Amino acid sequence: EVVKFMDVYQRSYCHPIETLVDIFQEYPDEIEYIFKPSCVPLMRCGGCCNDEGLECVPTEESNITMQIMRIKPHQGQHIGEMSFLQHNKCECRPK
Amino acid sequence: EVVKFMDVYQRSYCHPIETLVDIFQEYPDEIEYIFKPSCVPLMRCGGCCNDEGLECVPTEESNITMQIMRIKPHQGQHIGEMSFLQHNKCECRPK
Repeated sequence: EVVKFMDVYQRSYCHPIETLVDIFQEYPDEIEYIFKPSCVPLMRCGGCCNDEGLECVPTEESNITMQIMRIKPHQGQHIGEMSFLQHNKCECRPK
Repeated sequence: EVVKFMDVYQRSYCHPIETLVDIFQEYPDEIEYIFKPSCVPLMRCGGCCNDEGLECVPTEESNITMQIMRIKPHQGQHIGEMSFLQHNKCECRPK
């Protein structure tokens, strides 16, 4: 039941993890529409580095395409494809 | 390779997801120790709700105990057990 130190340490260290990301934060110019779902699951760098001076960031990226409902509030809605950036590799870098 | 609408929708909707959480956030009054790792993997509510005016919050929680390296700068460091809250169930609620 107690999680051992090296297990915690390896599981929390800087790496790509599935992250629920707000579409409007990825597409801030999309101001006249809302989306369903409003967030999407994306592999993104997360976790911590050995030193608080370091930052967990991507070194390899790729795209994925998802069907998202685009909604013009009270006017109409259409299911279309949208592309999102994912992170394939991360490392800890000075900030 | 296109993620289908109902797949994206079910995967992103409000639910417990592994989240890398800063220890100092969980223990904000801490002024003595720093921690390694500085973050821990915890099941936490995440994702989106049908109504954008709602937020994903826990309805059921439980503890997990992890071995953390507790460091007193210029004095020493000790592996000790620390507890963290995890979220077992979530629902969308008025923020």
